[PDB]
Amino acid sequence: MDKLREKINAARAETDEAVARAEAAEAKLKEVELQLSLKEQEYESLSRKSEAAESQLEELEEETKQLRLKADNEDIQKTEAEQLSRKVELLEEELETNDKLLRETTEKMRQTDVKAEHFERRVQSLERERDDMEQKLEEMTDKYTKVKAELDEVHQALEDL
Amino acid sequence: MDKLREKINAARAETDEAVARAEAAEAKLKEVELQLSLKEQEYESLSRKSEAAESQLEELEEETKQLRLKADNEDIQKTEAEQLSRKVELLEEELETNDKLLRETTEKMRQTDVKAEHFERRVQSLERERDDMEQKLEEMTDKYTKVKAELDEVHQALEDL
Amino acid sequence: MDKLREKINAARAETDEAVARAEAAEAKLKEVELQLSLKEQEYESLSRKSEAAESQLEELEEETKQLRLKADNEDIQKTEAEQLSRKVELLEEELETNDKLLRETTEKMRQTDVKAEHFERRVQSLERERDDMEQKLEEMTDKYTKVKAELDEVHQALEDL
Amino acid sequence: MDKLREKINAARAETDEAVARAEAAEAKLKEVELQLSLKEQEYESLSRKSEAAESQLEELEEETKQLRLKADNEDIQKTEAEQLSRKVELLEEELETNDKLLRETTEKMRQTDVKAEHFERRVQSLERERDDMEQKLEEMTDKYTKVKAELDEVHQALEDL
Repeated sequence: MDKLREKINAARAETDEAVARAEAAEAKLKEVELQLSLKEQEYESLSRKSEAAESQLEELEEETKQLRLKADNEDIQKTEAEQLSRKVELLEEELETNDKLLRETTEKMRQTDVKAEHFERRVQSLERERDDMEQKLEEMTDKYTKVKAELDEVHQALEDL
Repeated sequence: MDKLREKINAARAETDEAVARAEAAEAKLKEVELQLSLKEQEYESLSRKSEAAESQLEELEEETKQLRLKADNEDIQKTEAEQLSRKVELLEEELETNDKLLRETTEKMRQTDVKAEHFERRVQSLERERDDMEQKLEEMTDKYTKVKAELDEVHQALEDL
Repeated sequence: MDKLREKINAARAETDEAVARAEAAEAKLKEVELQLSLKEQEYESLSRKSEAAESQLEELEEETKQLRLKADNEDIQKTEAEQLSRKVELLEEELETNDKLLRETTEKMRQTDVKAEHFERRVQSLERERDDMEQKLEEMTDKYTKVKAELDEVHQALEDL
Repeated sequence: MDKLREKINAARAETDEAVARAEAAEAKLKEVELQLSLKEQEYESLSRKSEAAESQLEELEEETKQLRLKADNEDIQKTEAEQLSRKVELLEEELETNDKLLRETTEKMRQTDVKAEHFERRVQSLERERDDMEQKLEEMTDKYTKVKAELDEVHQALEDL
């Protein structure tokens, strides 16, 4: 009849609509499942890359601390070398001054030694001359005493006549 | 009745099967959509983290290079500092030796000056004594000559008797 | 005297004889005349009687002839009467037979009329019942056709499921 | 003498007169005697004739009475025959009328029989048709009940769907 055929058409329409819904939903489900699996694989790859990167970061931080210590030591040594160069210059100036002073003092000592030697040679010559003239004076005094006594005796002799 | 009831049963079963499959597919599609959204969010967060890690890696690598620049020169700088320190110690030893030599030279100069003053005073005394001896010798010689001449004149006069 | 007396005696005797004979003859003549007269009278009377007898004889003879005319026909007339009486009795018997046949025919006609009325009433009742059955059969056939068509339409619609 | 002769003449005259009387009387007597004898013979003949005539009269009277009886019987029979002829005519008329009536009644009975036979044949045909349609109505009623129950069951089945 009319109503029975209409109900049958409605039943077939409901069934076909459900089948179309199922087909579309299954297609979209397949697509999203493939997308989810691919995104999980990408996340795993990126996580392994991040682990490697963090390991490299730790290693680089350790190396950086070591190099910081060594570079600070190098800078300390460089400052020390600069100050030692300046100190070398100062000490060389002081040594030049003191060496000039030492040479001047040595020359003055040599001059004083020459003066002392001159005076000592004068002493020796004066002593020689003094001894010689002292002996000569003794001789002449004896001779004069003798001849004066003789002359007085001769005068006393000629006085009586 | 007969195959009419069989037909309505089979049609109802097919319709219910289609509806159930559609509902299950739609529910699973919603679930996988939600899971994919969450996975995308966490993957984006991990990507941001990995980018930050890479930036830190590059910064640390550049710092490591800049620090190696001085860390490699640490030892050569230490050698240069040791050379300059040895030069400084040599200059200091030379200064101390010069100080000692200057002290010794000054001491010897003072001693020689005292010796020269002593010898000069001795020269003065000896010159005074020598002049005194010479004057006395001249006087004694003159007196001896006078007395001898008088005696000889007397003796000569006696011959003409 | 003598022969005179004889003569007178003889003459007287002859005369007396003649007279006596004459008287006797006359007396006998008178007697025979009277007898003849009486005989004539009685003969005339007898003649009258005989004439009357002859007249009566002729009358009776004529009457006898006239009566014989019918007396001879008596027997033939009786035969004719018997024939007519037999015809009458035959007609009477035919009338009685016709009366009996008419009674029987009327009785049978009444019986047949009653039979015909009975059959006519039976025809009326049977026609009423037949029309009732026909109407009911038409109605039942129409309703069966309607229900069968509806069932077939339903079953046809079920095939297109 | 004169007187004697006169007496003799008178005697002879008397004798002759007596003789003449006797002769005449005897002649007349003979005649009348012959007449009387002849009349007696005639009377005897006529008397015998009269006796014969009276005998014939008696015989004729007896015959006449017999013929009277027979002729009266003949006349009675003739009247009877005439009346029987009239009665024959009357009875023939009555028989003709009654025979016409009998034939009319027989024809009416035949017509009534034809009518009754017509009605009886109608009865038989109507009974045949009634039985046929009654069986057909039973069949159709059963079929309609069955198909109506089936249709109601199908409606109840499709109602639940």
